[PDB]
Amino acid sequence: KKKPLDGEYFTLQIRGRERFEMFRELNEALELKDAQAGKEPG
Amino acid sequence: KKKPLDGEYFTLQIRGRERFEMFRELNEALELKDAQAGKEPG
Amino acid sequence: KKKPLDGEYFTLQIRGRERFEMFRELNEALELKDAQAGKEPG
Amino acid sequence: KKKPLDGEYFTLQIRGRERFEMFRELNEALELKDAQAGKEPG
Repeated sequence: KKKPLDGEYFTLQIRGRERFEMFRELNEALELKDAQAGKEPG
Repeated sequence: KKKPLDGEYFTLQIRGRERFEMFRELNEALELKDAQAGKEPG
Repeated sequence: KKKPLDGEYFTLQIRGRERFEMFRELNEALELKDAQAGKEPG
Repeated sequence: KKKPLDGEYFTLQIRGRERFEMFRELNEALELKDAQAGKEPG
């Protein structure tokens, strides 16, 4: 949990509530793979 | 240009710069179709 | 409508019906912008 | 690995090679979360 200084952070306005939940999902999806991507080679 | 009170607006933090540009594109893409979607039936 | 030889075409299997409709939308969204992107400068 | 009869499968044509790799990524991303989604509650 050290250094939240990973990639520069940004913000984006998303109109619509249903659309928001959709983007949030794809966002967490990529973040999920990125978590297993930094997984040292077994 | 009257009433910016369309769908409720929201905000989302997106880590990574390359990823940001990507999401912005899909966002403008949907907004683009939405613009021609509200096009009265010729 | 000449030369369908634009970018090489590909195919992707998408599990789930609700998910399919979602991807199709983003696909048409980009294709929509691409149509106005090749719009000569007024 | 029993019953590949999960959600009905579909197919989508994606023009452009760079765009294809992009969609494939989001596809695997959702499939990745779906894998941990069916994870029994610890």
